[PDB]
Amino acid sequence: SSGQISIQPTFSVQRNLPFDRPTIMAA
Repeated sequence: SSGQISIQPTFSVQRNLPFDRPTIMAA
């Protein structure tokens, strides 16, 4: 992996916020 897994939001807009459900809760 070594990559991102979630997105830090920088603006105020209608946006589904991405996170990789697996790898995260996989611990």
